[PDB]
Amino acid sequence: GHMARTTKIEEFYAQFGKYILLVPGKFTGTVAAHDLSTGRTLAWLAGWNYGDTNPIMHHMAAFPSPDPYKGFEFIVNTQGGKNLFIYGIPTTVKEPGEGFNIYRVRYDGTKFNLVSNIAEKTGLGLGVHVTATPDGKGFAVADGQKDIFAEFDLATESVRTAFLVDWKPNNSDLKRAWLEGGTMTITRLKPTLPGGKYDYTGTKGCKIDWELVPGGELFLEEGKVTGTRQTNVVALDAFVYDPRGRWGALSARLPGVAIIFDRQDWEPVVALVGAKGEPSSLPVKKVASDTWEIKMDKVVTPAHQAGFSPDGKNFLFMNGVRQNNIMVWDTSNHADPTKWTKKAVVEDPGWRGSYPNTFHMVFTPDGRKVYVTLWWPSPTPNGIAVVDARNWKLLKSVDIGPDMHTLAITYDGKYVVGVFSGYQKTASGIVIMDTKSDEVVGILPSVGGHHDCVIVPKTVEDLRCSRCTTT
Amino acid sequence: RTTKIEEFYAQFGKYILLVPGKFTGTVAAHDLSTGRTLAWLAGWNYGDTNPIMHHMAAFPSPDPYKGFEFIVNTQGGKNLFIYGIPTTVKEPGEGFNIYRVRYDGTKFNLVSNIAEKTGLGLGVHVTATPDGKGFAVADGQKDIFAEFDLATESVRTAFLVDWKPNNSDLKRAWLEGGTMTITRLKPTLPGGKYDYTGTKGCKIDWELVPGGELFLEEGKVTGTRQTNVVALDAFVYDPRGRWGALSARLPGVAIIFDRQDWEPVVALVGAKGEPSSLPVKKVASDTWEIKMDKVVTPAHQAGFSPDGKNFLFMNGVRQNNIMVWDTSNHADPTKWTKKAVVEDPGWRGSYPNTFHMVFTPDGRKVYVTLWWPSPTPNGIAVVDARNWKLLKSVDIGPDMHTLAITYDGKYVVGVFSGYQKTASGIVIMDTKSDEVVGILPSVGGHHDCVIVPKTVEDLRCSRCTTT
Ligand SMILES: [Cu+2]
Ligand SMILES: [Cu+2]
Ligand SMILES: [Cu+2]
Ligand SMILES: [Cu+2]
Ligand SMILES: [Cu+2]
Ligand SMILES: [Cu+2]
Repeated sequence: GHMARTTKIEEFYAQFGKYILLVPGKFTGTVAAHDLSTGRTLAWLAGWNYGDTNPIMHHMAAFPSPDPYKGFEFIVNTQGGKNLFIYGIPTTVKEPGEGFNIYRVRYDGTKFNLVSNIAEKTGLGLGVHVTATPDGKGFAVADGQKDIFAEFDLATESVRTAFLVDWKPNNSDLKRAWLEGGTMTITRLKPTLPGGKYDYTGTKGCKIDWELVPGGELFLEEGKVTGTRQTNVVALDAFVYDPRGRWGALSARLPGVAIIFDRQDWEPVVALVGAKGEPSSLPVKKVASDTWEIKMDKVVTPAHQAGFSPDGKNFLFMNGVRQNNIMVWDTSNHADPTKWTKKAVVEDPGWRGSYPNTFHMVFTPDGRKVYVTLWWPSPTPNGIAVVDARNWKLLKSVDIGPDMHTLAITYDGKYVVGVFSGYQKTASGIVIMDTKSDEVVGILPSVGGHHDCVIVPKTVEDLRCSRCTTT
Repeated sequence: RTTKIEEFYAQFGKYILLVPGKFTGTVAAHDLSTGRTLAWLAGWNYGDTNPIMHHMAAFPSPDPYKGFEFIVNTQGGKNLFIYGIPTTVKEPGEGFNIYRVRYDGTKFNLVSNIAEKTGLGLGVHVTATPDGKGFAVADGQKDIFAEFDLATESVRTAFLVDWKPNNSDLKRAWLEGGTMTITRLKPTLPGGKYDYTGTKGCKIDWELVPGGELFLEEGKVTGTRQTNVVALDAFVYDPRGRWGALSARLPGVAIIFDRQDWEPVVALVGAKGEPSSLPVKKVASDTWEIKMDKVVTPAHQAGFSPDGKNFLFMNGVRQNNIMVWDTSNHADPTKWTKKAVVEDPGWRGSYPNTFHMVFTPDGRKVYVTLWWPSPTPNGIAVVDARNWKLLKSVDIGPDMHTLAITYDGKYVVGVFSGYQKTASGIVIMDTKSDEVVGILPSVGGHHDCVIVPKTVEDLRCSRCTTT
């Protein structure tokens, strides 16, 4: 009785409404847009076609468009160098392409158009998270090998600001370089080359020869990561935006700190400390016209993914490995981030091992729930946690597949759309979950190693639940 | 109401779709029972800087979900430049690789580069032999084909085909006929290797596009031997064994080879109104000739029905039809004779270009791609393969390519490919109603697709008997 009828897929797609999913491919080298209303891939682009020999397509953010089906724009970046070598692909390449490109891409209703390489224009080759600003007219990119971030103006493709962050360990032994504390220095960079250009193209500036992979923060302390400035790494990750404006939070994985910046004067203002049992924050002291310091007696655990709720009144930071939890601050005081204080921590008995790590997130538009990926190394199924974002309690956990990454949400709040990525070698897919029932409604095929995904927004209100406020 | 996808996938049964990505540079396997992509591989990761992943064939596996093997090839050179992508690359990678890939239940493994091992870089169709123990690759820029042994990764035979035009004027080089010479190649390098890697041997700088015979005649295809090309396409197999058919697009001929003694035995002539066949004359120990007083039309898609009793060749460009031969006499291909032609008022000229097909296992119907340049909708034709009549045409999307079938005969699975820049997808059609049941997303420019077979009987409706 199991094969009594032919079934058409139309009702499945019809439920989602008119939303376009954008995904980067990591080791596939592609970017693609999928129409969730029809199942068609609207367009794709392959970086190698354009002469990028190492197009590790990493992160992306899309800007609001009045009609995504007629056109939209996004930024997607790449890694480079020896990052080709760290996912177990048995390549014999000797000298990988330099990479670290930042591409502006426009969909025109038919195809993608590679508009510009902002890395080549600006001299900032930055390979980790890309976030749109809340107004949709700028974007930030961070890098965790170079420990640089910058905010860019979209219209002019210009650098608004760039900062370097450095670690000076108390204990010079690699094993203890973070555990026993140190000083974090934050320096506002100035361009050094003609045309206001920075000197950070390609692999230039890397302190370590490849990224700290998902769940691999501690690989550095273990001697598993080569580089010239191993004990000076903080592993910057993202600059996420307060949807109320003015503030952004820079995540630094190895110290487990989120540094709050004033975007209106480009200065750091306070450092939030992730670890459970540690203070809410540490002060930032100005030590020169362009230089600030944070002093830490210890680092309890690394942290990684970070985000504001849609109303900006909560900030989340995911502690990992030494602790696996969701740390929550009360950010309701928009006037003064030095008053932001820890208010809750989400924990679970099942999170007590090294893995799972609390990972990428997305909030419902109404702020009632937050969905959080649960990452594990092979072979444990990865999943999605459903958290009550008013009382800060775990509601449900669901298994999905290997190597779960990002979550997006349709802007009416009805469906979460996520990606899993096979460690660049095994099963991959797009997963869709109904937010009313918290049930998976289906998996779609995906040729991708995606560490990101976005739904193309129509308005700045949509950005509150896109790649702007959270990773 | 929410709707779950389970019932949509549950209707298919346990089949794995394998696809190359063309300009994406990938290959991937999708589980049609769950929607998951089981594995993928990106050729650029391995240092192939122009991985135009082109054609493929998979071998029978007792349990595809536990493991399977396939061959996928690539094109290179100026094939990068024919799809309107505004690349600034000046010197494309040479390409023309032939990769053996194994799925191990978890991942793909790049086992070998047979082009490097053998010295034969061949970039057009890949076909499995009927016994699943060998495969052929043809190339229409070099006009070489070879059949390979899978176990030993060795060349069983290789041939070069050349055209000597009667009229040396490019516009008349095929219309006014010529002599086709077939030469059995011998390796020329140490260790029994051929000297045809990368772009070496190309007569033209890219594979002719659909309708591209006209562009070649009009002087719009670059290359060093433009009037000596025949545009070999595929070596397709008689499912009964013994014979293979080598399609040559420009002369519109299918050359039948004896796979036992490796000699050409007869040349089938596509064009309506022309003879069923022409003789092949041996002129030296390694050389044969076919003489044509004229070429009435090019042809492209070629292949056998599952029982081996019909052979099809699709005329295009100057005629647009499906020519059918009675090949019921397995003993003597010189007796294969034209028996039917499928025509339609809507089939004239170059477009639609009917350049892929798949039969139902029972042989009752054949599904044929209907390809057009942008912006005309592309689709699928359904042909009655007993009475030889067109039944139906269904519009799908832009840039339609290959058609596979589930081996229970229930669903056709095809791919469309956006001209490497717009909409792409996997399309599934119910063979009872001849209706599309759905489209799945696909980051791919695929010009091939296969369903991984379990048995040699499955190969009769896979990338073996047709392309
Ligand atoms: Cu991150
Ligand atoms: Cu990543
Ligand atoms: Cu991720
Ligand atoms: Cu063909
Ligand atoms: Cu095709
Ligand atoms: Cu092709």
